[PDB]
Amino acid sequence: YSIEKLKKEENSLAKDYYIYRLLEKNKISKKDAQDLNSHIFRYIGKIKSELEKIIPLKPYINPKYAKCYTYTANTILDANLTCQSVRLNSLVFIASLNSKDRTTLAQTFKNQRPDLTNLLLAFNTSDPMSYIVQKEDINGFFKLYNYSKKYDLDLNTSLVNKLPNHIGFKDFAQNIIIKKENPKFRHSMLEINPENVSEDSAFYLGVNALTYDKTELAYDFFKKAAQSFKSQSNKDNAIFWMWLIKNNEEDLKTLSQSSSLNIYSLYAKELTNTPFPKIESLNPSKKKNNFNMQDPFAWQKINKQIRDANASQLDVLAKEFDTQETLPIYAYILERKNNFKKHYFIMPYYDNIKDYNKTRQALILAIARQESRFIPTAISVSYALGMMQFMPFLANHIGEKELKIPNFDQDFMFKPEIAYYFGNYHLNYLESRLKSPLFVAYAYNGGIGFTNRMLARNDMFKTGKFEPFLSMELVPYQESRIYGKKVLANYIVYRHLLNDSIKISDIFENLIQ
Ligand SMILES: CC(=O)N[C@H]1[C@H](OC[C@@H]2COCCO2)O[C@H](CO)[C@@H](N)[C@@H]1O
Repeated sequence: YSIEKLKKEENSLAKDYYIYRLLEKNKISKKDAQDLNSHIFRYIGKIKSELEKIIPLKPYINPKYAKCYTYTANTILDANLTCQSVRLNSLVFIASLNSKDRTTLAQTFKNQRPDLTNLLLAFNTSDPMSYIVQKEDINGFFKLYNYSKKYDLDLNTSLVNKLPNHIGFKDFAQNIIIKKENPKFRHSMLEINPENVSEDSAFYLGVNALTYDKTELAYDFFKKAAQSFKSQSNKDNAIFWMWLIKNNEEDLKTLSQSSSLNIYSLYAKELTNTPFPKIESLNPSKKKNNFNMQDPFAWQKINKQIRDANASQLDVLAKEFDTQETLPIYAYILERKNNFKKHYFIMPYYDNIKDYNKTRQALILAIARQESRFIPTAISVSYALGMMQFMPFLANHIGEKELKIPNFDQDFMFKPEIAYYFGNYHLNYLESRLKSPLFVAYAYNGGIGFTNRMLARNDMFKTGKFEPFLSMELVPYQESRIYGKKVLANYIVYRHLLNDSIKISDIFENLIQ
């Protein structure tokens, strides 16, 4: 794939990947790189920092306010009033000013921009946050939080109850609760009225409240989350907590009857002797079609059609891809087509794993389902590859140093046989150190580095009233917190389909040390 043929393909993540590959091997000339901003589906991350080593284009400042960026903290009083206010959007700039210039600018702006006045006068004190808090300036609170996480202070009921009306609130609460920072912020958020929050914010405040053993407020927070959540999975997560705290049996029933298949609905079914949910069985009789399941470009194309589709087209696509060769795609289409009400747990390219013990098959299949939905040429935003979504570094270490495959290329990860083989190899590594398939899942996504760090702490995956479920809410990376829960559900299911059932309650017992 020369830069030439790549330019003739539609903008996609596949195209990005391949451009990235030329870049990392230094095969893109400064010539080649000229018209290349335009050819890049997602100009973020390494492809951006890599292309900016060739062409450092680091504009851009708006033609109108160009004058404004010629002033510094020394000459800002020589700037017109528009320029003054523009530069005062940066708390760093404000911090850089001297105090008497802050006093002057503060008077200048008291009328029309008291937001600026409050921050200016705040930075004339030994504690800006404290000044902002006393004024109950909500916009300013968040600007200070984004400027420095290190400010921590008790907040009264009046003030905390106004914080959730700002966009910044959700991430602010998620961050400090999950990171266990800003103790005084956290303590103060116990007095947020549940009426004033919803959805994820309410859920996180439920978790907060548990950590201080305030189970009543936790319940009310979790209840409000249950009633407002958009996704059934999340709603189930919250009903679980409602139940675990108060043990109202109408809550567990509701959860056991959920259309969403997740660890909480699974657990609830097991606690109530409810039968395992229905799993669809896909066996297309037809053998193959044209489609090249090894062409990454074709996946990106067909993936776009599938997402920008309606009744008419979906049904043509479902029938087109109703073959054994294209089964992953068939399921992908069906999953969308029936609006996620049906549960699909295919086992494609089964030959490549049928000889492993059933417990290991389930783990592999569980990872692949979450990683890729078994799409062989799947590529992530970080350029992880194939069904098992290997990062290129790791794929090359295994392929070249460890397993010594002849003529190994990282694009070998697009082969089922290889994906499953390297996955098995890497899962052997992880399971041998971690034991629990939950822990393994955490480490497959976020690395064993952070997994071991988290397990070493004495407030994670130890014993306690609400364990291990609380620890699962406090996994410090969001992507990994979610990943673990989803893969664990898939694991239960696949062990079931493989005739190697386990009670999920036993998984939960062995999460405590
Ligand atoms: C193709 C893709 O982007 N997969 C990502 C996957 O996204 C979910 C996929 C998207 O494609 C359809 C199936 O689920 O999330 C994982 C983290 O949970 C990532 N490590 C995977 O790389």
